[PDB]
Amino acid sequence: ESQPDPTPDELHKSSEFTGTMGNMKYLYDDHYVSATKVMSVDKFLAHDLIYNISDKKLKNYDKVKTELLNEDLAKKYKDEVVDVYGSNYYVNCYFSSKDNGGKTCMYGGITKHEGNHFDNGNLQNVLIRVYENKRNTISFEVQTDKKSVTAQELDIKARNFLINKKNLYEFNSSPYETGYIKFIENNGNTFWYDMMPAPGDKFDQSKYLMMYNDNKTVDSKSVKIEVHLTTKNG
Ligand SMILES: [Zn+2]
Repeated sequence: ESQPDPTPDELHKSSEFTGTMGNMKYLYDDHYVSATKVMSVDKFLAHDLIYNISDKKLKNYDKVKTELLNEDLAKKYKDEVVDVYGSNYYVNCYFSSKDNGGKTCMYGGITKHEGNHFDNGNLQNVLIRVYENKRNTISFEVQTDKKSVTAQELDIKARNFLINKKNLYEFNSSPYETGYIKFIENNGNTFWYDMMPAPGDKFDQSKYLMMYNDNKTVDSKSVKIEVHLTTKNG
């Protein structure tokens, strides 16, 4: 059932990352694709869905392709009226089955619209407890209008806050060596994501965001979230 917590040696270390940390910051700093009540209009590969979603802010795209874990998930949502929320990227983002208004890519981030909102039309607050060197230092709430929300949406909102409040990610590096965000569902199931880039000198945005392809959702009203960081080394 539950994924065991991170073993000490498996967590990505920022001291072992030689690329530009600002490329990780870019994915969570007031950065996200949003849409309500849309239906896919095309596909590229068997596991992805393309939607007509325009960029309200910077006007950088009008088409969004989201890749999912497998063909089953893609077929499930293909003709569904859904809402979308996720982190997009442009580097190594391609369409055209031959030759197939900007375009952008993402992973998962989709939920059915019908029956997924609160009866009184209010927003649900989700508590995020932050731990620094095993000590709970601060806690803050993020908001969502979805009863069943993708873990991706909550993670993004959490990191956006931490970037501003705790300088989670900066241009060169991070004041933290290690970091992971853990979700705890009211059924006892737990899972986590490594918040640091893979070792090396070149951050691969597409490959990192791929972890959201399972389109994992949680109950916003009951889920618990813990962010565990370490400055550990120094
Ligand atoms: Zn909706």
